[PDB]
Amino acid sequence: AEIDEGVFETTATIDNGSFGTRTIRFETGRLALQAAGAVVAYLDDDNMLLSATTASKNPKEHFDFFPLTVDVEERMYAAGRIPGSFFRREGRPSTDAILTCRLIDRPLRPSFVDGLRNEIQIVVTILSLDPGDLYDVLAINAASASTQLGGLPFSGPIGGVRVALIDGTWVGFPTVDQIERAVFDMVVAGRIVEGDVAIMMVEAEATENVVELVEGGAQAPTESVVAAGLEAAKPFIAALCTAQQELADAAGKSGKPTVDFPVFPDYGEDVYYSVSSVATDELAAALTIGGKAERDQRIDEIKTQVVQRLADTYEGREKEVGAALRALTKKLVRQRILTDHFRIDGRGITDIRALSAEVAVVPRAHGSALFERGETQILGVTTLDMIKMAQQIDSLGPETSKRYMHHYNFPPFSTGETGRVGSPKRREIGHGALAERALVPVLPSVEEFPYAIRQVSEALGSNGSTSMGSVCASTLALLNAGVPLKAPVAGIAMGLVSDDIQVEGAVDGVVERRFVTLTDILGAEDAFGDMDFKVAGTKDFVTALQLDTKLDGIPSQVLAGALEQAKDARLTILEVMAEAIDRPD
Amino acid sequence: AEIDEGVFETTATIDNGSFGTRTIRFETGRLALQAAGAVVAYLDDDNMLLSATTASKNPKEHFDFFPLTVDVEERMYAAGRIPGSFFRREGRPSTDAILTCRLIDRPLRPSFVDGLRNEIQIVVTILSLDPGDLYDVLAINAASASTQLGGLPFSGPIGGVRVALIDGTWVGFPTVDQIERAVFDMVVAGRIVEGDVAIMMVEAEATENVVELVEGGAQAPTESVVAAGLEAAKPFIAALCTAQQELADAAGKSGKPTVDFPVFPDYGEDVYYSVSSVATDELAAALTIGGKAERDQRIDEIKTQVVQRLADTYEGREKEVGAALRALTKKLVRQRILTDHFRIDGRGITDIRALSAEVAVVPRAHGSALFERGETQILGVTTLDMIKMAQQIDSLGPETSKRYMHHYNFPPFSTGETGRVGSPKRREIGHGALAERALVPVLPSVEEFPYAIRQVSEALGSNGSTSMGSVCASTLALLNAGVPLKAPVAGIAMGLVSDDIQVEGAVDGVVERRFVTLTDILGAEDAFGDMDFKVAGTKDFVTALQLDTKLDGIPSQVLAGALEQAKDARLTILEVMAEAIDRPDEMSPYAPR
Amino acid sequence: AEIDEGVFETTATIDNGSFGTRTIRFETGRLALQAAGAVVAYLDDDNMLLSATTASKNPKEHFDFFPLTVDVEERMYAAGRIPGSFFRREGRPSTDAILTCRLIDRPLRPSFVDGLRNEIQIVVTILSLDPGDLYDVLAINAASASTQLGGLPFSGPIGGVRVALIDGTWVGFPTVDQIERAVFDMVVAGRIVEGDVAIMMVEAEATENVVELVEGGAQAPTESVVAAGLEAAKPFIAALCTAQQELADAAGKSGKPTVDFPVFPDYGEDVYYSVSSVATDELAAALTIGGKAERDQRIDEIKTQVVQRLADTYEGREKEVGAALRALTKKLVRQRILTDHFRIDGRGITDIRALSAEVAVVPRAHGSALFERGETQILGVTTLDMIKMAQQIDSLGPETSKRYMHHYNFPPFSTGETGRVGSPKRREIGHGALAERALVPVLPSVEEFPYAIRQVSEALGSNGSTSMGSVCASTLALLNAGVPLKAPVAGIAMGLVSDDIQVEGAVDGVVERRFVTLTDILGAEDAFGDMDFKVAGTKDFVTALQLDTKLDGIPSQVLAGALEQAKDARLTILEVMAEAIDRPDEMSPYAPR
RNA sequence: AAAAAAAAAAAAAAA
Ligand SMILES: O=C(NC1(C(=O)O)CCCC1)c1ccc(-c2ccc(NC(=O)c3nc(-c4ccccc4)oc3C(F)(F)F)cc2)cc1
Ligand SMILES: O=C(NC1(C(=O)O)CCCC1)c1ccc(-c2ccc(NC(=O)c3nc(-c4ccccc4)oc3C(F)(F)F)cc2)cc1
Ligand SMILES: O=C(NC1(C(=O)O)CCCC1)c1ccc(-c2ccc(NC(=O)c3nc(-c4ccccc4)oc3C(F)(F)F)cc2)cc1
Repeated sequence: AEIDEGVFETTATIDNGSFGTRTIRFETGRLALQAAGAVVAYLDDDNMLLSATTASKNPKEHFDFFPLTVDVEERMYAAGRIPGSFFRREGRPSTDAILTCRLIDRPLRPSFVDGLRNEIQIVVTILSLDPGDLYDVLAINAASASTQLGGLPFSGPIGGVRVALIDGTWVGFPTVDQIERAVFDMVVAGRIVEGDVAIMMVEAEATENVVELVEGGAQAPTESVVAAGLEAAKPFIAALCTAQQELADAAGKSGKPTVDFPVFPDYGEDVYYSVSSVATDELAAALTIGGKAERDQRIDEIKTQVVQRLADTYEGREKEVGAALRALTKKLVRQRILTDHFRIDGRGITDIRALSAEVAVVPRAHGSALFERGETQILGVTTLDMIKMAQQIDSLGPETSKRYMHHYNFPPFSTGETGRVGSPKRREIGHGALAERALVPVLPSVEEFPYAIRQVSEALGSNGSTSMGSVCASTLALLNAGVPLKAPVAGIAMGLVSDDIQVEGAVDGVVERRFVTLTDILGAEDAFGDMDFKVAGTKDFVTALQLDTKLDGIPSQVLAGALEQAKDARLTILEVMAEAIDRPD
Repeated sequence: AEIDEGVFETTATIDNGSFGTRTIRFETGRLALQAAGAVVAYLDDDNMLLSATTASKNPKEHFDFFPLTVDVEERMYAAGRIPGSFFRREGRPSTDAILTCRLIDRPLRPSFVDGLRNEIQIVVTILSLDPGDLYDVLAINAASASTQLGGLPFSGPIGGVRVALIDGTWVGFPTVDQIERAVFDMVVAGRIVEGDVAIMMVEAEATENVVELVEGGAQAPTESVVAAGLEAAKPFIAALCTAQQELADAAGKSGKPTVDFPVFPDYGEDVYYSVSSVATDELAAALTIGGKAERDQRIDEIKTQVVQRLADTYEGREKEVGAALRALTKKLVRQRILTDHFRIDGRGITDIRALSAEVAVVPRAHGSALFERGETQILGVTTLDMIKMAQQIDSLGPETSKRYMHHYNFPPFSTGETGRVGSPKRREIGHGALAERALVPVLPSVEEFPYAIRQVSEALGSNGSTSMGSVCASTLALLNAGVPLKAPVAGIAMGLVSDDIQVEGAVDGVVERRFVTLTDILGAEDAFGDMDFKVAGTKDFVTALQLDTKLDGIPSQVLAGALEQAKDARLTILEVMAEAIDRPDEMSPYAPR
Repeated sequence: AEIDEGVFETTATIDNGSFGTRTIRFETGRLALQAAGAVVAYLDDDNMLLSATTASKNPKEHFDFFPLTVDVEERMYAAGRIPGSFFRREGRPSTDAILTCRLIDRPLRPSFVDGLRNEIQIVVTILSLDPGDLYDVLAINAASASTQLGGLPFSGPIGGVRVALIDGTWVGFPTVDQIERAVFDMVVAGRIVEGDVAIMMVEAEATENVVELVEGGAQAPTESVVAAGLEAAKPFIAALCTAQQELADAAGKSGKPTVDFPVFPDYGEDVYYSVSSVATDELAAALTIGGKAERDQRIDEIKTQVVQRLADTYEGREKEVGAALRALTKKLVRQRILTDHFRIDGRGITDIRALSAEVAVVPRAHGSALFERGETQILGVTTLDMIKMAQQIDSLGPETSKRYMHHYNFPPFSTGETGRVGSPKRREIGHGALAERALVPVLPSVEEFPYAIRQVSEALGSNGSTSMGSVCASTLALLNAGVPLKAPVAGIAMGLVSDDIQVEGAVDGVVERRFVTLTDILGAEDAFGDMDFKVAGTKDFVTALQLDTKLDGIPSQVLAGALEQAKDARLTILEVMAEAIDRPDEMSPYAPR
């Protein structure tokens, strides 16, 4: 809709029945005209933000990864007050801004074509905010829209939404007041594939009032309820994607990429063919070696031997042969899993690594615990203080104080490396937040337990799924310190490997798609797998959920099976945790 | 004067008649003897500071620019107080220190010979400060003197001064009490050329009491008054330069530089000759397109073809080819302007770009505005709060609190680039301060309007003179929020192109300097021009002023014409702004009372 | 002892007679199993910490030094409370953490084989702390143990201990309450060589109550008392080293280094041989030049000549020839000192450089002073304020407030360099701490002098031992401000060069080892010397001491002589600076009352 | 981390 000369606008409607209806408006052609693409987004003519996308002129090939940057700028005048810091100006980004950056980055990063090396930056500035609303999902939609309008090698629009479960109804774009009446809150992002919605990213939690609401007659959030919520999110995502596509079509764009960006593939076809022909049997034999150290040294000497010949023939190109060896090893591992259902460490597909839990490991600490799963080792420590030591928060969001604080540390020596020790990175902030929200729903009220609580997790050894280990360790340490939890909580990380491998028959035209679900995946299995998701909760319902995928469709039965498998593992871990301690000390 | 063996001293006198006399003393040969040059500067026996200059042993020829760095270190013991921070120690530099660094850097940077690639650093430490005095101009003088004594490829001494207009007299080096009785105060820096003072840098503002003083019978600071003030600062600059030169002569130095520094020109002469002979006609034709996208595409194609062919011929030397192409383009643009009075975008020499102004653009904002000039686009937002949210200042200078705050932001996408988004840089601080001082003299008193005020400017699009756009946007947004200003304010930027071109005749000896003044310059005209002169004010008098120039002298009539043209442009912009809003609105329901 | 499958532990006992006995326990095989080495250390089953050591897979040859890194992580839950900062989380390291990092780094860094280029990182995390205990020395032991256990090219275990002098007994690992009754406190680190303890690192101070304790009848800490304290620490170090070695043997390791680390020597044998054969006599004569400027000019001429001669022959290698020339020049200077007792500047073995002291240099400062020793030049400034301006400290240690603060600044221009100016480095923190502790024992009580005191030292020129110069300047400036000190304090830096050379005779296999002690060493002498130590105090006893060495044994007579020589120099300097001021002045009118 | 050796329009990961 051309409201003005050069200005275009589109609208999408979210109908929540008796809970109301909301409108989202996208506008382009008026602000920030020197960027590659720019969009202004409105929610209910009271929430307003701007998103701009640009790209660098020259490729940059000293890097070996795709350089993408996302930034969120929260302006205090959007809340109508002056910043409280000593210099009266906005400083480093807050935790909410970092979490929003991660939410945008996770689904968009894999949507670009492989091998790109130009810098790409997305900046989202918050301009106006209603006190009872949340801006993160709106920001996701705006970032997608500006990237789409920028004429870059980007795979279609991406839509994001939040759904909350209130009195048996899934409500889209709920307010803070409505969230206070819900039992479960979930952010979902996806895209449209051949007329159907494919889920890409999920982040969900249980609310802080869930136990009381369930005692009043509400339905608890079990696995089937979560699946139903995922199904209910799809129509909203479809509507948002349609609005973005209409905006792109109206303001030209569509085709005519004009500027063409080069691509830098990891390796050439001939190098890969030679590497396969020379090392297929060596790698196949090596992967059958039980143990860790001997297998690692066998693989290392295979690498040094193979690179000693092909590099000389291919005129001093060792990175290409290394990449080809990585690709061949990954393919072999996937094929072995798909055919024999045999994992690299020898486990079955439903097996968990060796578990152990212990309490009272730091002499003067108020509470402490040590939790081990395979080579993953987490130490948790809890301290208690007067209620005045709760954190005071000054930001755009509605939160003003923080009674329970959780901090997560990941030192380089946990993986045998060296590196800078200093401020936490974005990934540490994200992992800490996930564990914190996993624990929030099981906590006594201020009236019955008037203390400020700080929990610290330190990853002393890491081989995959450190967040779930921190969840378990925090439950153990809180019990050891005498906090009266409503119920213990545990978590697990699951993986999925899918492929269209041949089935019983011939002709090679009867291939059917197959899926395999893996319990308690290692780091390598995450790197080589097709989907990974983490589940935490009690023995009655889920408290936290996180999922990332890139497949173009997942049958419902596969997801139901995966959720049930995760629940079984969670119960098995809860039994071992209870053996160490089963009531507050 | 050798007061002690190896120690030399020189003095300069500033005579203000019935307002008093002041003395400035330079000393060398006693402190910091391992630096390349070092000087101690005194003002009235009570203000004392130290300046030191050093240079790196080896060059960095892979750099594309001259790496000069300036640092100002404020010590709290200069005021007899312990720092108030949690660790009781000086931390990151304050806004005053950053502004002083910019003041030193602007005139000194062009004074070095081009092509230099050694690192040069200047550090100024404040040792003792009288509560009623300012140290910035003294610092400019000391930095110049230490660099002059360091035996570097530096062009002559530079002198800097402050002048304030009190009862029709321009007083040099005024105190805080004297400044609060003035209507205008201005900092000027220059050098001596063929026995006359050439002005290089200017920074001026009207005071916060100007309206009340003018109502009481004082003369308002119009254009002619400001020009007279510029003329009155020259004798002081000459005296300061003479004192510095005498100090340099006394302590040896002067000749025999001893250390020789290499130079790295951007391109060779043969490369320039080839580029010219291959591309002159193509470039001349391309500049006639005058339609941006087509012109940009044509220039890019010409550049690609030339670099390809000349890299084939010269075996992979592309940087010099690019530099030569840029220099040739600059020469053609300047010649077109000087001969035919044609600009890049097809404007006359006095024309302003298309203007537009709008208010109430952010829904839950106390006031907001959008201001556009051709391709520069500024968004301004106002917020109001209780008087206790005023900024508390704990610096070395006399200021203790700030009722009105202005912050300026310049994101990378404003010009289509990618870069880091973080803490503001020094240039952002400078632009913000310039826009802030243009509005102070018009704000209402705290008794009438008891609120703290914060203004934010965001440069959504940048193609030249973003600070003047910030001034206009702040006026609009403040009016939209219900602040009762005394008068609206607006601003503009001006440019210059000059050279020695033979007048109609012969003998090649009648060559004389010729000047052309441009209104509302583009970014490219600033890059290829000879100066950048920003003027802001009301319809009655000027409120803020900033100038930097690289030439060796501008005739007074040229500046007078520039000021008059700027005033005409300002009036046009004010009329356009008033058409959009001409009186304060009602206060927003979301604001406090 | 294998308490559990794969878990080993060992114990060391420390017996203080009637003052009690303590135990230190080392454990491995349980925590942090992916690091190269990891150890847990316990003190009295109430203090607990963890240390981990890792190494990078590949070397890096573009560095010209050994990249070792040490980090100390203080966790606030070890004290059982939530951090007090706005974000409720631990931020940048505190001063105590930095000092502990340097205490670990000083003895361990020279203990690795030269030429190593892999990254080595050590991280020590504090897990549990008793309120009346100190964790720094326990951390030193743990870092040594984890490095030893990692199978790296590391020369044997290193032990560290603290001894405090109480009622004539040297107590090991004292508590805070016990230190409150001591006159002297000393941290010592060493290692076992051919069955005897060789001292490597010392850092010592006098307590804040020393004057009153000595008035009460205790013995003052003179030079002989400090020597006795150094002797009393050896058995504890031996026991700690033995426990570490037993732990290493029990858990395998010992042999089988497995991982081989390449080494990158500075120069080859042939390059050194040619450089010597072509430059021996040419450099020998240049060192006889008494003029520093002529000396360095000739030296750089010779370097350029040798470089341009030998670059062609060795296919171009400037770094190797430069390194060989450095080794040759250092060897020649050492031989000259050992044989003729001559120094670079022609001084005698006990001579001090020219001294000068002056007060009242900054006009408005409460007190100020300028101190010069040869080419070293320090400016000191004092500030006084209300007692509420004392620093408030929030950390693990028992300290909670800081009445006297000392800050030390080392700008790049003090050596004629360019560099970043801003937050201080670790070395500045260390030097400031040393000067602060040197002054603490001479200070009036709060009841007698109710003020907060801030002292700032600025190194305007540096050529060697700026920290002792800071001590002298602080005494002068404090007297000038009117602070009633109990006695003045001065300091000096000393060097020692040792070697085994032939004695008058024949056979050439009867060489004997000799030592030469140097007073007030230059920077070059420190670079080319074998040991350096700094001593400060009054005319009656020592207040601070710092020592670093790598020799495998020092006779007691040599050390006694060195201490006496330092005392003589200190008395001479005190006499010189009493001429400038001998009693406190009247308080400045600008200071509060 | 060891050591004396800013000017201009031009973050992802176990690694
Ligand atoms: O700990 C973690 N924690 C995190 C968590 O989730 O919380 C913390 C925050 C996020 C992660 C983590 C730990 C380890 C990994 C990992 C991934 C891949 C490989 N890669 C191989 O391991 C390999 N490389 C080869 C090969 C190499 C060269 C030539 C030929 C082959 O072969 C192989 C072979 F199959 F043998 F196993 C190792 C480790 C990831 C995550
Ligand atoms: O806003 C601005 N600054 C600030 C302000 O507020 O003021 C904002 C924040 C602080 C200050 C600003 C914006 C843009 C510019 C700019 C300048 C020059 C060019 N350069 C060409 O534009 C060009 N380059 C060529 C050429 C190049 C190589 C080879 C051959 C030809 O030709 C040409 C041709 F003349 F055509 F136009 C572009 C943009 C400057 C300032
Ligand atoms: O100021 C200081 N302050 C500090 C303090 O302690 O507080 C502050 C914090 C720690 C230090 C300091 C000042 C100077 C040094 C230093 C060290 C070595 C050399 N090096 C030569 O000095 C030399 N180099 C040559 C030569 C070179 C190349 C080719 C051939 C010859 O010859 C020679 C010859 F020995 F003769 F004198 C110079 C200065 C150290 C510290």
